[PDB]
Amino acid sequence: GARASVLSGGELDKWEKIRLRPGGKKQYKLKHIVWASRELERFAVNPGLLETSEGCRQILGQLQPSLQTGSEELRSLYNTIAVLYCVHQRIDVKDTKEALDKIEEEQNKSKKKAQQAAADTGNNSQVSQNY
Ligand SMILES: CCCCCCCC(=O)OC[C@H](COP(=O)(O)OCC[N+](C)(C)C)OC(=O)CCCCCCC
Repeated sequence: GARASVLSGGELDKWEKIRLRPGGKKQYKLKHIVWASRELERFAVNPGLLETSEGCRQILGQLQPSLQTGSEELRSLYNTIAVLYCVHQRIDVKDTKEALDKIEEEQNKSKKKAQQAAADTGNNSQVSQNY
């Protein structure tokens, strides 16, 4: 029926190791995986995505633009969803601050690719018309 598997044996060890903040005094715990699970379903997002390398990539997409005007809750999410994500992408980090950059820089490339051809506005061009 319902199969639960967020962090396997290996992901578990690394998880407990990773910290929420760079200059904090506490590491990651299940409390963060569950807390985000109950908060996800609230945003019309099933908690099953937390155990999917693809889901995280999506969940972060909605929080990315939200970070601008997000609250304490919205922030904590991007943090957890960030670490858990890197774990599913065969990525290794020490804290959330680092993992976050890995997710931001990874997307920065997509922008350069989807914003390289549309950057030559200047002299008048040619085009048909019927006026
Ligand atoms: C009882 C109140 C319900 C009001 C109506 C439902 C609102 C809702 O679904 O909010 C989530 C939000 C996008 O929602 P909307 O902005 O209402 O979408 C409008 C357009 N349609 C309906 C076509 C999809 O997108 C987000 O998830 C952004 C918030 C960050 C959370 C990300 C997951 C952690």
